[PDB]
Parts: sequence; structure tokens; C-alpha cells
Amino acid sequence: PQITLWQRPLVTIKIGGQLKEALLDTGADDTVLEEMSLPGRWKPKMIGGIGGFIKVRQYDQIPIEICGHKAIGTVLVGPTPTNVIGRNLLTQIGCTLNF
Amino acid sequence: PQITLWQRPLVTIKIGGQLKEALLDTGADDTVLEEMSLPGRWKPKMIGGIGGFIKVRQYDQIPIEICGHKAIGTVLVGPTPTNVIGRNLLTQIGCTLNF
Ligand SMILES: CNC(=O)[C@@H](NC(=O)[C@@](O)(CCCN(Cc1ccc(-c2ccsc2)cc1)NC(=O)[C@@H](NC(=O)OC)C(C)(C)C)Cc1ccccc1)C(C)(C)C
Repeated sequence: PQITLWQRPLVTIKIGGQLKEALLDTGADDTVLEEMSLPGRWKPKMIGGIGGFIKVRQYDQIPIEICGHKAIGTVLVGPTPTNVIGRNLLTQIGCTLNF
Repeated sequence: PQITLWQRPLVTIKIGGQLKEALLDTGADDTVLEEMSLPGRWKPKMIGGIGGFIKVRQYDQIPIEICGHKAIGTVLVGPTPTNVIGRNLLTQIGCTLNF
């Protein structure tokens, strides 16, 4: 699909069998979601945003559907103001910027 | 043009007679740049992202040029870790997300 930016590019994603709303963010290297449960072991990661740094839990090879498109990748879980889908997953679904 | 997301979507912008590198961010409500001088009146604003909030100065009706495309809009100036071009300007240059 072609998404304009007059409104926030919020889309429905499916992870762990649950539906959630997330923001397609081209300015994000990684994908970070609000607190949730995920299987397996996690690794620590410190990420930086406009307001500073936060600690997150890193889960790899996690299946996640974005707007119906299937992806399997790294998902970070932590105190984020909103669920954000970063380039690591936007690339998996073939997303690009055009103007 | 079509910008891939394998790498950070960085572009050159012309603003206030200066050339700066900025990140095209579909997940950003506003456009925020590192400390710089801009003409006209302004008002304080607090913006939030990952890590918390930072205080910036809000300048409205500021001429800007991105990848050759001219536009005008609000530009926030403050201690941002990186220059971000938000939706308020991305819309003006006809930028869309496609997949
Ligand atoms: C309502 N707030 C906003 O729209 C704000 N948006 C954001 O912060 C984001 O759009 C992300 C902005 C892009 N930043 C750029 C950046 C790059 C390097 C550093 C940096 C470099 C060294 S120290 C800090 C700091 C910021 N990107 C990010 O924040 C992401 N970080 C990242 O890719 O880092 C490598 C991540 C944390 C989401 C993964 C995420 C977001 C969207 C909606 C609601 C809440 C949050 C605002 C435009 C005001 C700044």
C-alpha cells in the first residue's frame, strides 16, 4: 500500500498471536514495543532516543506480522512511549520512502 | 526518488541559509534540529520520544528545502541528539511510505 503522512502511520501488527497498533518509523534503526511477554532468552541493549537512553530486552528471530506482511526479526521490549516499527523490520516487508 | 531503508534515510536540507543533514522520519510528528539560529518569534515547547522529553524553541512558517523540494512549516530547535525531518514537512514534499 501507499501511506501518506498527514496522519501518524499507525498500523496493526500481530505478535505472539495478539494484535497491537504500531508506528512505521523510518527514523528508527530498531523496533521497540511496550512491555509484553515473548519466548526464549533475551539480551540487554541500551538505545538512544530524543529524550535520552533507556534499557530494553532484546529478543531475536521473533515472528511478527505488519499490515499482513510476515517478518521474523529482532524485537526490543521496554519503556517506550509508543510501539515503533523500525528499519530492521520495514526492510523485511519491502518498505521504501518515495517522493 | 525512491529511498531504500537498508540505511538511515539521510538527506541534505537548506534552512536559514545553512545546509544540514537530517533524517527523514515518518514516525516524527515534528521536525526538530540541533541548536541553530532562526529568524522571527518563537515559543517554548516540550517534546517527547524514547527516553523522555526535551525543551525546544518552536519557530513557525520557516522556509526549508529538502532534496530540491521547497516547503514551509514549523521547525523545533533544541538539544536533540540528531536532526529529524518530521511528517509536518514530509507531507509538503509529497513523501509517502510504500510496500
Ligand atoms: C510525539 N513525539 C514525536 O513525534 C517524537 N518522535 C520520536 O521520538 C520518534 O519518532 C523517533 C525519532 C527518531 N529517532 C532518531 C534518533 C537517532 C539517534 C539518536 C541518538 C544517537 C546517540 S544518543 C541518541 C537519537 C534519536 N530515533 C529513535 O529515537 C530510535 N533510535 C535510533 O534509531 O537510534 C539509533 C529508537 C529509540 C526508537 C530505536 C519515536 C516516537 C514516535 C511517536 C511517539 C513517541 C515516540 C519527536 C518528533 C517530537 C522527536
